[PDB]
Amino acid sequence: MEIIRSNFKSNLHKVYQAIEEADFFAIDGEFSGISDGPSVGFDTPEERYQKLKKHSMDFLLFQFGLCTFKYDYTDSKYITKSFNFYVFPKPFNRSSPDVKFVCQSSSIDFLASQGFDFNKVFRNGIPYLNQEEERQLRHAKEQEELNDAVGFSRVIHAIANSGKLVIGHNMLLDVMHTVHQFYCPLPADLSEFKEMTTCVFPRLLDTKLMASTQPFKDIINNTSLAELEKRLKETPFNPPKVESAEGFPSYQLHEAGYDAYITGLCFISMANYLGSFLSPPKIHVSARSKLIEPFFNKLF
Amino acid sequence: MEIIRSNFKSNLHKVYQAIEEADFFAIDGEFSGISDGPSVPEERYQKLKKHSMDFLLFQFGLCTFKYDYTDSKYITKSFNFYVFPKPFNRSSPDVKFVCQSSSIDFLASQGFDFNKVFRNGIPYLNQEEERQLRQEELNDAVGFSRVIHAIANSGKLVIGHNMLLDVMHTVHQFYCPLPADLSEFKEMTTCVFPRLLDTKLMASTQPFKDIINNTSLAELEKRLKETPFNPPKVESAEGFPSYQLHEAGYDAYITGLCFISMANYLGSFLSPPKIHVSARSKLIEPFFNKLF
Repeated sequence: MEIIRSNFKSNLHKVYQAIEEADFFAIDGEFSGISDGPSVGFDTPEERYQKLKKHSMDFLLFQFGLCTFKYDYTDSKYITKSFNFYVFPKPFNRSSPDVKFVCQSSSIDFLASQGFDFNKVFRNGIPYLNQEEERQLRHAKEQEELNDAVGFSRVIHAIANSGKLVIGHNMLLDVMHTVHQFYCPLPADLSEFKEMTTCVFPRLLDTKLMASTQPFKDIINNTSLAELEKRLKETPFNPPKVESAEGFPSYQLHEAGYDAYITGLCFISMANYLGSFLSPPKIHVSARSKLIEPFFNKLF
Repeated sequence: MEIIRSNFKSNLHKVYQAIEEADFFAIDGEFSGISDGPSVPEERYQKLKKHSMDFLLFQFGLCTFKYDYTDSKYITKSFNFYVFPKPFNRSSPDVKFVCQSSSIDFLASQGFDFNKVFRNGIPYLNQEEERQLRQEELNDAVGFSRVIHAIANSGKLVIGHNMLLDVMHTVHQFYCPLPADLSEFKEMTTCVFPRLLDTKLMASTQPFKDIINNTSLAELEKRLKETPFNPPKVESAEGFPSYQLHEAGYDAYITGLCFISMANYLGSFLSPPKIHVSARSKLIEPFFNKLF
């Protein structure tokens, strides 16, 4: 589903429900760009975080893709619902903060070649407020515009509170943008950034990292999402039986929702392959299984 | 006319001719923002260069005015050019620009189509990139700068309203990046725009200062309809669109109409009085090349 501003309020209950029925979700986002200077080295994990927070966190995440996966046991298949949410920090009043973001020509050019509609962002973007901004901005329609101003952050709240596993692929920037924009502006120290992430994403998993770890490291040559999905269709892996839910669309031009979906199919093949190190070997391994626990909360 | 990348090369002869047959032009730009940090001393140049030049000028409105002596009326042609710095390759510079949320929101509420910029923008190259890059594929890279060069080589008067930022963005993006000294910025300005005139500055200078109370563009053109001013007789060119939502080409048009009412009012200080004053008259010389 393409979810914009005029659209957001009525589709929100479908999203909550998708989140609730799900075993896990995958996410992905498009940004207005990646780096303001260097191609981004002799840097500790904390110096890299500070270099990323300076040169990458001024760019905007303006398309959030969400794909929801639910296993049907009496059919042996996953059922998917995917969403594309277009977001823009439209200021509420002349009192609200006025965001300056950075746009990167090559990235805009890339998004355009994938058929991106910049009007869904710059005209129809869903507004949002972070934690402080919401509390700080505090008759029937007057209380409506107020609770509608938190906007897309409502969706981030539901994910965080679900507790359920959240999958991404090479998701550091995805996660930094998300917390920075919807929860709270990024702190100076990596230590406390790790504390915030835990409040927005208590269970994280990065398919690129998973694919870069044993026993996957010895089989997988390329961990790019495109090549990873291609590789996970052949032996010793098995493509999963997946189907979109009744009434929902289904799947190619790069785009958040699609990537979130492909990321999800990747995690599923990789997880199912772990079943083969059991006796007897399982063909199906849940997202809650203990085989998957050593891959959680990495992307250190 | 709405001119985008797919459409630029074929419409480029209508543009040249309109520039060549004109008496003067009016311009206006839309930017990705304006603020940076500050709000809402001679060296405003250094501030603006620090706080406003990272934003992008992505719609250039051009209005062409030709005087018809056999009718005593100006004839107009408006053009809206959407431009975007599409890199020539992953070896040439990758422009980062700043977008201002409130500015994007404002432009959205005026019906602005962002796909005209971020999908269909006309590319461009400044002085350095054009020379350093040394076939038709390359003369399409220069893109919109061809228009800027034609305006410059015409010698004719270029009008704007409160145009400092317009002219800075124009020089920056299409001629050469902004220099250190304001003096050398003026030298560059003289290459892009030999004759300049700012209707806001004109309206803030006697004898207009004693009469004009509000120099914002909408207020100015409204006051210039009533005495002692007289609205100028103006028409659109055979087969061209004509004139409402704030938008580069529209404001450029309104900017031209303001100049024309002010220029003519100056005609009233001659004996006998003239009801039409040319853009070349010495009556206007004292207002040229001033925009602070």
